[PDB]
Amino acid sequence: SMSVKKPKRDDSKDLALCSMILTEMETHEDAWPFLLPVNLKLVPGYKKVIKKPMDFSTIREKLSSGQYPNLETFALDVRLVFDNCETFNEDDSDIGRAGHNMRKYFEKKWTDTFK
Repeated sequence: SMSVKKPKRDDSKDLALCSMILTEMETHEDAWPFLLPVNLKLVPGYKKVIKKPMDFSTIREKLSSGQYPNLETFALDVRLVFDNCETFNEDDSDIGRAGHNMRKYFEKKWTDTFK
């Protein structure tokens, strides 16, 4: 509360470490459904159904331009990518399985880096 603060957790490396995690996700062989925004002109249903589209290129641009206020807002956008994928794709599709694999991969890097 006012003039009463918990000790300062060092966040000075967070930007660099989120960038490293994002590089690792970008270079994973199963990243291909997630590298670019879904083409809203060419994929029926996507625009209406997926209220907040997100992809790795869009996170990379946000990261590079100071649009994440903290590491939690970064993780929210990453998870959004996989949440959208599960909303639109059957679990037993190539894209559906890619999304499960990538979410697993991300959550381990996240825990190992920050928890």
